[PDB]
Amino acid sequence: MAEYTIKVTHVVSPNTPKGKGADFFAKRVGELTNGKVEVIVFPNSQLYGDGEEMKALKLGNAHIAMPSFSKFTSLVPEMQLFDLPFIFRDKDHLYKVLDGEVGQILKDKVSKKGFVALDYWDAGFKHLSSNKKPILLPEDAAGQKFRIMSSHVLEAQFKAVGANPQVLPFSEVYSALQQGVVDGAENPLSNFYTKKFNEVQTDLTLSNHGYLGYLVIMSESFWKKFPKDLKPMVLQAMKEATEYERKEAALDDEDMLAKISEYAKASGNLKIHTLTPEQKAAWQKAMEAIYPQFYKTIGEDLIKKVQAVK
Ligand SMILES: [Cl-]
Repeated sequence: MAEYTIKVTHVVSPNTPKGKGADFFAKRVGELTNGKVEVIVFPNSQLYGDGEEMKALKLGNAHIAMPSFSKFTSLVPEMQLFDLPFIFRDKDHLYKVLDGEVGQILKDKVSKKGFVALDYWDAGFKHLSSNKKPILLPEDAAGQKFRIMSSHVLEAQFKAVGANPQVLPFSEVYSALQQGVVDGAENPLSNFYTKKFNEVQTDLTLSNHGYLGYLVIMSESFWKKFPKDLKPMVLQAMKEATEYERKEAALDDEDMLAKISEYAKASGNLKIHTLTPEQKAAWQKAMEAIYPQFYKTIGEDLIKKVQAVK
């Protein structure tokens, strides 16, 4: 019935803001094209995972993806800017950066490496968890193995507090925590609960120590070939979906914290720790110390532009 089909691939649960956003995109394309185009969304790495999605887009075997910033850092080193610990003060700060000058500079870089860069999507600020002991101060992280996404900034960040970071694809994280391959991880609350990382960690600290978000991209050769008269509807669909995703993400921390809290009370197998300002300061000092290592590959003046956004 559909004359054309589009394959979206991502690594998260459909129950997250990002997953709901992809499904909303898919639904709106269908409606706006009166059934001529059908978008099929493969979540949870069903079609391609962290390690395979990029090439897939290059070759046109997948059409649309929404990778986290860290996932771009081998193609575009500067995207590591958004991984720096404590770089974003809050969501107001974030969105002024993402929908402003710096956001555009990084889109443009991705565009040059052969992807069609569209909009930024939100996950949330990241939190430390462990199976070994409570993480209250930098001191506690020392000697522990942590999963990270593939980013030199994140491996520097954990090295700075004496931990052992290890890159693993998102789809392997639950099993790796369950089997002791790593002691802990850092996640936004959205991924922490929807992937059941809560069921395989004994301690969660609301550290808010770094940010995780996404850049929607499309396959350049898919887009080159896609029919000119149907492109406007795809683009409108995505615009609407971006607005919708960010609304779902605003709700998300409160909803997820309630669910994680109920799980901890009912199961007795998770303690949730909040930090004192004293504790927060110490995290900021230890983790920001890494910034100068990255003036060369990210750009000192780029980091300063972000810090200056009021
Ligand atoms: Cl909250």
